[PDB]
Amino acid sequence: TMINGYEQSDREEKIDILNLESLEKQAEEIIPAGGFGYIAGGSEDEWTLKQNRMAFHHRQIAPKALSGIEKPELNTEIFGIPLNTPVMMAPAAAQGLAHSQGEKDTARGLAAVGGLMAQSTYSSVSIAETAAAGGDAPQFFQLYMSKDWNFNESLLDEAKKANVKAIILTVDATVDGYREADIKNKFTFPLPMANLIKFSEGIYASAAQNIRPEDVKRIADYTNLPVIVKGIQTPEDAIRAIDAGAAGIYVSNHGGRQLNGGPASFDVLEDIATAVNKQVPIIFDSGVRRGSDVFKALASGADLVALGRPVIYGLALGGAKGVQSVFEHLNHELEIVMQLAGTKTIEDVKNNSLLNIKY
Amino acid sequence: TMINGYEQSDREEKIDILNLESLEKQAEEIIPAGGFGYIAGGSEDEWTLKQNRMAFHHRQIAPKALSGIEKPELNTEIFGIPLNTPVMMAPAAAQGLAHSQGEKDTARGLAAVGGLMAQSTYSSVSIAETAAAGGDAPQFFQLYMSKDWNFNESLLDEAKKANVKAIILTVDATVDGYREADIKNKFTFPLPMANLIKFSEGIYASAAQNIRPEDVKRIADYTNLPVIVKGIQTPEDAIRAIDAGAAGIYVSNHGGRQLNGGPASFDVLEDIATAVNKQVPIIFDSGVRRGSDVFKALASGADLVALGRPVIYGLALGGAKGVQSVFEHLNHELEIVMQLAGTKTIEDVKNNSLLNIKY
Amino acid sequence: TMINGYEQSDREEKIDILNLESLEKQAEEIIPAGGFGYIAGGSEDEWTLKQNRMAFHHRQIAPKALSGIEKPELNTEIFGIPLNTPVMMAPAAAQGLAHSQGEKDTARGLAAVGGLMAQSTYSSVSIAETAAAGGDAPQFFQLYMSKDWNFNESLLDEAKKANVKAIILTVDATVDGYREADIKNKFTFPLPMANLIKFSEGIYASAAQNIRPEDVKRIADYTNLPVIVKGIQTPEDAIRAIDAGAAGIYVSNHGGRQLNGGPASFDVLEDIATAVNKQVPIIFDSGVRRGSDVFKALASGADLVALGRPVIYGLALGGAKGVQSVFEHLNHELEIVMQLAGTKTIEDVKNNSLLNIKY
Amino acid sequence: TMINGYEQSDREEKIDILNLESLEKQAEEIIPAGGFGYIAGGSEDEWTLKQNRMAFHHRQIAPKALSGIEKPELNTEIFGIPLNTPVMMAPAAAQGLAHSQGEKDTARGLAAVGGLMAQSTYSSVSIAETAAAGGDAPQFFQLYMSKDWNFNESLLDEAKKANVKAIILTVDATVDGYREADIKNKFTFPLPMANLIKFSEGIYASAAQNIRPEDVKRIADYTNLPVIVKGIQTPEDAIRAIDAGAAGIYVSNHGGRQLNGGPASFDVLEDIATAVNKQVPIIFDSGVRRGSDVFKALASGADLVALGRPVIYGLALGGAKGVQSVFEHLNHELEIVMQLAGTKTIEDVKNNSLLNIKY
Ligand SMILES: Cc1cc2nc3c(=O)[nH]c(=O)nc-3n(C[C@H](O)[C@H](O)[C@H](O)COP(=O)(O)O)c2cc1C
Ligand SMILES: Cc1cc2nc3c(=O)[nH]c(=O)nc-3n(C[C@H](O)[C@H](O)[C@H](O)COP(=O)(O)O)c2cc1C
Ligand SMILES: Cc1cc2nc3c(=O)[nH]c(=O)nc-3n(C[C@H](O)[C@H](O)[C@H](O)COP(=O)(O)O)c2cc1C
Ligand SMILES: Cc1cc2nc3c(=O)[nH]c(=O)nc-3n(C[C@H](O)[C@H](O)[C@H](O)COP(=O)(O)O)c2cc1C
Repeated sequence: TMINGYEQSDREEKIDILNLESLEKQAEEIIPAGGFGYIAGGSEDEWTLKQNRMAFHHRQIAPKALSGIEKPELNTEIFGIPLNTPVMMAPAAAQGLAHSQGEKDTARGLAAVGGLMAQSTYSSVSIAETAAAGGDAPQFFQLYMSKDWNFNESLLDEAKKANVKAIILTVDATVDGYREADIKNKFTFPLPMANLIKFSEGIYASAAQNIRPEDVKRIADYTNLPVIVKGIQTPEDAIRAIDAGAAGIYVSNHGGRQLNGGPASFDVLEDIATAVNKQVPIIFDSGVRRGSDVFKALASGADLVALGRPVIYGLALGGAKGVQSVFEHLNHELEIVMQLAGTKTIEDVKNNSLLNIKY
Repeated sequence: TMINGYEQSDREEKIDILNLESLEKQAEEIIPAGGFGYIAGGSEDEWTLKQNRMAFHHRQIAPKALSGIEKPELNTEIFGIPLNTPVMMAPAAAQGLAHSQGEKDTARGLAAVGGLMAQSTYSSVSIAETAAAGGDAPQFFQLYMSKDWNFNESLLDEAKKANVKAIILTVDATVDGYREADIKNKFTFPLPMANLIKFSEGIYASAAQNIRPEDVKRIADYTNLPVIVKGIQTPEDAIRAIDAGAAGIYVSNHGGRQLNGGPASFDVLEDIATAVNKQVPIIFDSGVRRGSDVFKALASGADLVALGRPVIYGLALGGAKGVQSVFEHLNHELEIVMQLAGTKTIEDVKNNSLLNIKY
Repeated sequence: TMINGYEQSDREEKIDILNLESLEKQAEEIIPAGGFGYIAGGSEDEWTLKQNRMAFHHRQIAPKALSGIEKPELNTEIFGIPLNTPVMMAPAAAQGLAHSQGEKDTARGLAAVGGLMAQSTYSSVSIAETAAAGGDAPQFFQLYMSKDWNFNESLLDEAKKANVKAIILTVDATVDGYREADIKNKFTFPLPMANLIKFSEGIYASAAQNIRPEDVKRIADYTNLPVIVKGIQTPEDAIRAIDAGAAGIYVSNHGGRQLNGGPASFDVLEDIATAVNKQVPIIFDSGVRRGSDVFKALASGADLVALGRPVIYGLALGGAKGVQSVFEHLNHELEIVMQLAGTKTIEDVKNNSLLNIKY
Repeated sequence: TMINGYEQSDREEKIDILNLESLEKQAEEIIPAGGFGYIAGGSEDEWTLKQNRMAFHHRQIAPKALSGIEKPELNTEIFGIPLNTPVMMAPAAAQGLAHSQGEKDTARGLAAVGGLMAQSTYSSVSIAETAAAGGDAPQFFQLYMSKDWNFNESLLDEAKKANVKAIILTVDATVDGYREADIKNKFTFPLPMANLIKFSEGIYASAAQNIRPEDVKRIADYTNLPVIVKGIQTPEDAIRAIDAGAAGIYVSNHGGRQLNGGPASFDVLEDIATAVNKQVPIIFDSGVRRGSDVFKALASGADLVALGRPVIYGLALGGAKGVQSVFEHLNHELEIVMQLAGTKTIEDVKNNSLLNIKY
């Protein structure tokens, strides 16, 4: 399939996954060079991108002897919504760069593993189509605010009509990071932005760079849904968001694509969780690839753990069944760790105390 | 020699050893690719495998000036049993992957250097044959528990009949780690499991994933032998094992094959030893390759130091005499360190205070 | 253009800059080998050169959520002089090695972005020509003291006549560092030193190796301009300079060209700033290449941030417009960071608290 | 020149030295493979060899602003003996491996720069010839003790007759380290041991492995010379040596050739110096190659700084004039650092306070 001379994947098949990191070298044979650069890249020298991986080495999981547990269970809840896994899809623009079906194959994959999907404002496919593809699989919607509230109120209405269970407000992207891969490729989006086209019938730069605490109160009061602030990297900011009416905190550095020279996401998670003190659920992302990565995030104060790039690569390699493969593989790796660590349930993982030796 | 199309080594000869690490590149020319992958591999990205080596850099041995010692002695005891060396063979499944004689050549090698051998439940050769090959060389037996106690009680009987002096209960392998090399090779064991075949006349997944402290009391009461819990990586768990009736603690992370993202074995040894406070002997393994590695383990709270992979490589390269070469080489390296450090006996090494500079 | 068989650049054009580090590999295709070695090199094994880059990893910038700022402003002042950017040109000898126009194209570049230029005593072009090229763009003059005060007083007079707004006294170069690249190239300056030729009508070794605190008082009293001591790497020395009559402190290790085995410039900045306690403005250089580098310097106690090598490379690649490109690129990168960090103005960046996690 | 089929260097010429590290790659083109391996090698995996270099990164030299010093002076004294440099020749066996003249060209080199030479028991050339070649240049003699005191007393007599000013007792080599290069090369010394041949007319294994504190008292009482214990790596051992009658402490790990897994020599220097509290002079070696290395050793508690390998390489490349070149080059690098650091004399370097940032 082509769209303005860009080759999109049409694959639909389970994929043999060695691990999630190795999906990147595999996806690069099939995703056009400019789109691939767009997905894999981070900002400046990609130091924060690299540290997002390294930082998991900063804590260690104790093997547990004589636990008396078998057959660990991945099931959990958020805002009373049941999930089969604590692993979820992070909001990710322009999945049409990977596959002709784009976000619809993502939604089907997530529905297949009973996991949570976050839709992006900057989707290749509209809110209604993506929610329709997912059936009754729970979805969140991620809003990029306009200076224009007529636009904000229209997308929130479309989201409410689609039965989304929460709004993610993304606040760490008021401007694009300096992304060298997009500059080298002279990359321009070859396909359209469904939700923007639709507003237009009744990029980062109408968006709003100026975002205040009153804007969280306002979205909460309009939607009457739980609102989650995404991009938090400090305790003070988690407190400030809860004070303004947030129902959750999404600890993220946008996969190292924004403020390069900021810390690895993992390294600020426990501090934020200590400040939040279980007042609201916490979602965590940026650098998650192995079962041990997920275990450590849950043990450090996360309730849910989101991936971005590994899923987009799986979407290119296998469409809906590709996405499914990604979540099944990470679930497998996480089950192994939970057994060896003596954590029966996801609540046991959160109560687990990590070692802090310096390597 | 062949067995279901798998080439086994028939070599029997002393081997020139530069060092134990270099045995891996040498063994790979002769062990079939899938078996080699099975032996060399660790779990996930093998970070814990790598750290098992690195962690020895975390403490340093003081050269001692004017010690007034010569001709250091490697002799020691466990449970009143005399050994010529504190270096022992860790329990290791399926030595038939390296050599037609498998565990029998291992047993002969260990008998030749007056060292202790641990037999594995998942041996290529039965308990009785392995004990027969070793003559009067002391051996331990390593049990993988079944949900079925009729099976546990049969292997413990076979072990008692073979004059084993202790039981090792291995508790860190209730499920296989995620081992990428076995997945890449599509590796299936080409040869049988002697002790299982024998039960069947009157893999990790009858075994028992649920292991409790009462199961240590039970094995001790049945066998009336000392029981050693293997896979301990925390002080709390060493205490919990002693409380349940363990006669020893085997500090091990299974050579980095299980819970990847757990600490290097060496890094938790001194803490465990401080908690144990010489109430019971301690065995230590995972990453041991040089004389200084052994010295540091003994100085940090070990009574015995076990190897796995370096011996299996030596078995492939030289059978019984190959195994012997491995233990003679490590003994040489350890004698040098003991002389330069001013430790006359193995008890002097345990009383040695290591430096803790950060490199 | 040639001068004693040395090829000089004549280019005049905007340059596409991926980033400032990548200018070095680009400049090397066009600057003759010996001149290139002179510019890129540091002293001994260049460990201090390398650490000047690494040390920026020692602190991290917090992304700020819900800042309520847009359109950050780069404007600032020193000694009441308005600048469009806190990024300035460090004093740098012999720009004729890069371009036929030398320091004149530098001056024009800096005037184009409304930034501050420091002239060097060891210029290819005289004080008067360089100041003439810059028009009304503010410039400082960097003095290398002679044992002969008749020479000092002549250059300070030439500087005063050119309307320079301050004197930089450089005290970290009483002897050349051991620079291996100059030894390998057998490098001899192929072009003359304008300000020295001019004195001679009415290298490091008349200069003065013995520099005292009375020499700062003396230059201040003669010129009646603010005097800034450059090369400070300790709090005690910043205090000693202020005590002797310095109006500013220039934290610098001369781009790792002098005392190899001394600390990275960044690593002593906050200590010096704590001791100085805003008594005088602070200029910072050595290893600055990205927006995050500049943000971190300002946040750690700098008022201005100077570059050397990246500008010289830009001068070779594009003359006046090349230099301009360098400052526009670093300004862009700095604007992005300021937006994501929630710092509206340059005073907000100085009030920003950096994270101190260990990587 | 040949000796039992081994090619020896006959060169006599000043050598162009980029730096001391680069002498190793240059010497390897001319020294036969087995001899080269003997000189360059360390023990086990050479980790301690590597750290001897790395550890100099653990402290940093402050550039000093406004010092008011010029023309730094390298002159010093030990036991009232004047030297032109604090850089000295460490005792080094078998210099005949590098050059037909062996230790005689070393002695002439050291006499040319007014530096101190240590002779080795295991010299290619006798005590009397080496002392004769050096003229009135001060020399020390390094004793390897025999179980036989008739041998000890004969070499000490030969040393006293040669006007040596002190005895070094080397105590860190009671057995050879495990040196892999000598094992790979099947290396056997192709030339004789002059001082042993001479005893025989009226390797490490008659020597004495058992060395006590009474043996220091005994050598001091017999020779009536100052006795220096070499190989000290702990404060306790420096105290124990002073208690037994040592007149100096030689902090050394034998260039990383002995106890691999022991600390870098530099890392224990300040502790030893704090314990010694200037009761006796301290000599320091193992990993010294740059001016900054020497400055840091002096600043950390050394009185003299010895080299081994860099001199042996220089002896191969240029004989007497080669050795001279090595000491002149390191003197140059040290003069530069002393000027930039504001240390006029060698006593000023010892009073210098190093920075301790972690890199
Ligand atoms: C190609 C791509 C598009 C993205 N689009 C969005 C987006 O529209 N909204 C958003 O809030 N975050 C976006 N992100 C950030 C992700 O939500 C998430 O924080 C990140 O991808 C997690 O890091 P990982 O890719 O290493 O797992 C995007 C990330 C990628 C790689
Ligand atoms: C090929 C192989 C088979 C093993 N089989 C067993 C086993 O059957 N039982 C057990 O308790 N440990 C087993 N182990 C773990 C070892 O007992 C030991 O902890 C490990 O090999 C030590 O690390 P090293 O190989 O670096 O020395 C095995 C290890 C290897 C490499
Ligand atoms: C080629 C070159 C010439 C220099 N000339 C001078 C000079 O004449 N006076 C001076 O005070 N500093 C001089 N410096 C040091 C710079 O002022 C500045 O401290 C340094 O270049 C900053 O490090 P950077 O090049 O990594 O940004 C020079 C540096 C270079 C690379
Ligand atoms: C080839 C060689 C021979 C040596 N011979 C002796 C010796 O006979 N006696 C001794 O006390 N130390 C000996 N050493 C150790 C040196 O005295 C010194 O501690 C070491 O070479 C310093 O480290 P460096 O080579 O990195 O500078 C020798 C070292 C080398 C490399």
